Amino acid sequence: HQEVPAKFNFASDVLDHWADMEKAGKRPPSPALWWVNGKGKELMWNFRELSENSQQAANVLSGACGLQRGDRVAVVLPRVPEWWLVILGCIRAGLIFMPGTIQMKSTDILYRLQMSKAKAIVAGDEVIQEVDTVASECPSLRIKLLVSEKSCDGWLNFKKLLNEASTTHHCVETGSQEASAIYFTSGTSGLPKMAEHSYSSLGLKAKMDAGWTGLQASDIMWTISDTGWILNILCSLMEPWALGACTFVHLLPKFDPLVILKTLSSYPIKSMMGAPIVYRMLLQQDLSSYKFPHLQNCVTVGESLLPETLENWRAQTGLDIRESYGQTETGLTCMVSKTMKIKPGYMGTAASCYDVQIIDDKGNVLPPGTEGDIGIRVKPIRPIGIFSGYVDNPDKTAANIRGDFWLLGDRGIKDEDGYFQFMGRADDIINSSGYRIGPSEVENALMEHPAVVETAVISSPDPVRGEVVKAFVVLASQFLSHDPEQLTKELQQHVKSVTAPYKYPRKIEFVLNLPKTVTGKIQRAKLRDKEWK
Ligand SMILES: CC(C)Cc1ccc([C@H](C)C(=O)O)cc1
Repeated sequence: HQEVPAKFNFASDVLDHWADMEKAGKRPPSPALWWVNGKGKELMWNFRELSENSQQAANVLSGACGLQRGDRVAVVLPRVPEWWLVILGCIRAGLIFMPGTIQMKSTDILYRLQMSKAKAIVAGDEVIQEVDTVASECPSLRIKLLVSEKSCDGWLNFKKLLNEASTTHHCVETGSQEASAIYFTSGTSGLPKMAEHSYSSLGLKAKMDAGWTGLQASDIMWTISDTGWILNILCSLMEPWALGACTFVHLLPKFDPLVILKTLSSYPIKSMMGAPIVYRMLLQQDLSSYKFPHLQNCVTVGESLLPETLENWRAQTGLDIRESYGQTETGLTCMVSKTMKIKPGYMGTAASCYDVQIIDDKGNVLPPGTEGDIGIRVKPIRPIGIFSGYVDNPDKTAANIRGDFWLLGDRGIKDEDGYFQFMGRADDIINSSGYRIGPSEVENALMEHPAVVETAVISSPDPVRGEVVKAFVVLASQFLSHDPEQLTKELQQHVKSVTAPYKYPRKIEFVLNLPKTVTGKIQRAKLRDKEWK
């Protein structure tokens, strides 16, 4: 059981507080969301406007579209203000939001809509055609909202409908444990499962963690995230808005480091968060021309921060990078908070709620200096912030609980001051550049190509990028004498076309055999260890 209030809602209990402060004069109109596209277009909302505009959103969803409390809404949008508006709208109307990346292809979308039985989808120009290819095969799908300068035949015009909606919406009295969002998350085999989070697991947690990033009421944070990542909800949205701070969003259509750098230099961003890869790319640029004295807090998550990266960032910029850790299922688990001593190679100590420990094969807590499995105590009291379980899959929610602990699937060592040292995934999940990729997803993709009679996909160290997807392939006999550079390029594009590109094998190595079990199952462990020295 849990020690929460009966009811909770981030929109009413947190965001509307900051709005009411402005309305009542107790605070000046303070910036809440500052958006830019990099082509001279910018837009900005104070908290009051954000409230009003997001009520319009909830009216559009529950009014004009008649979506009902508990209905599941897929959201597939680029970095545009409407995403933040749609998410707030869902929270207000009691609608379950299910973000996914705009990189998604049509099969990805079919899987997700069918498994979730989504009643609606909010999408942008990038994925309209892909949705439309498979939409008819999704019986539950009743509402298609498009966010776009163009109108389209079969899709409701979201922007038009928002302008017509009323700026008053009565927030649903949502329960603490009531489903708020479903994030699809990759597994060690098979296809993505549905991680369910409550109104309190996200919102209340985020309110209790408010400030962990060093951010403060009158500052600006720039989280750099794919809108389909849980990072975007916890860091880009809830963290700053729990504090009354401003959140910065750049469209960043092309993930260009020079663009990131100009933006840091040109705008008064005080805190920035982003996956390690971002900092590594920025260090390859000319930091001395593009300076940013205003920047105080740099945080990082979704990958192991290398001591080399940390050290250089210090050298070049005079700032520390503070590492943080977690997963879709647990949210912010560990971190180096602002006032903590930094220890290179360590990701910090337990987040406030959580009692985190290295546990053994039986489920018992281990001493410092001993490698084991990183876990969070969840019995008898599940702490605020833990998710509600995998949807329709109590079995697989259970398979991750050992004794009184939720297992994260990560190995680690804890030091004398309680700092965790990440020691690798215990299973086959791969972590590239902030994305979390299941191998069966990439393997299936390859297997649709006729040159691939057999394949096995693992993680692999790149000395520039970090952890990158590698594919071992077994070529059909009738492909052996091909140019391996071109074949590889071909195979890569094949993946880029059939599922989201972020999971495309950045390395491919051809072989005649693949090690297996004496039962037939492929030995990815054996291939990973050889790869990682
Ligand atoms: C605080 C938050 C960013 C924790 C966190 C860290 C990593 C992940 C990965 C990318 C996943 O998708 O499982 C999710 C959430």
